[PDB]
Amino acid sequence: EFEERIVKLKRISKTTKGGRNMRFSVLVVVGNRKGKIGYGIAKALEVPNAIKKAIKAAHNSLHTIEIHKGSIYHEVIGRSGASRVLLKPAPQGTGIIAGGAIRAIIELAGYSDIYTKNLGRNTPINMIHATMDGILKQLSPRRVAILRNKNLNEL
RNA sequence: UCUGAGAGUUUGAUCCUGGCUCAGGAUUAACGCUGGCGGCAUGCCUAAUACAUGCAAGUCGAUCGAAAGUAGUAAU
Ligand SMILES: [Mg+2]
Ligand SMILES: [Mg+2]
Ligand SMILES: [Mg+2]
Repeated sequence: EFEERIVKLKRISKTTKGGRNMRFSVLVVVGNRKGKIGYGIAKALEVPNAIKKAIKAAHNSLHTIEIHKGSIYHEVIGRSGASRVLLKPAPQGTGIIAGGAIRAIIELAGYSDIYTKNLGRNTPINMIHATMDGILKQLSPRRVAILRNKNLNEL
């Protein structure tokens, strides 16, 4: 049940020797709402073929996501170009306080409570890039234990 | 135990810098349309401009002389 939601449908065009070749570009986010989420951008002469190719690309590149108590473990800033997205842990109940492309990514990943603010640009591809970068740099409290030789997070 | 939502807009199309505008609240508010009632609260932001008229700090005869009024033949 990998649900998918369009996050942007732009109208790109090149110029030839007379006229304008117009192709639709779609940005689809696919997520199983259990820890797997990917993004795919595709271009085609028509929306249906563009959507099919974008979903195919998105399903080809699926990253693995870990959730802690339904939220994000530690506050993180994802950077991608000039877009910086701040994610902050939230108590169980606030809901997803995100909006736009980031909100779509968080819902499709599985996370519930999440504090976000877009501190940079409003271009959907870079915000999604920043969101995925922020979520992928996250450190579990068990990897640092193997690293720092602590006691499975114990004080 | 706190705790943050974005979008539109330069270009044939894209990214960035960057300004403008909008989605939310708020007031000692005014205007247009309309208009039934009740519980709370507010009500010259301007000319510290000029003001009719009527009210807004008096009280004690158990401090004191006198006066006045009513009863009383008078004293009282
Ligand atoms: Mg020619
Ligand atoms: Mg234009
Ligand atoms: Mg507004």
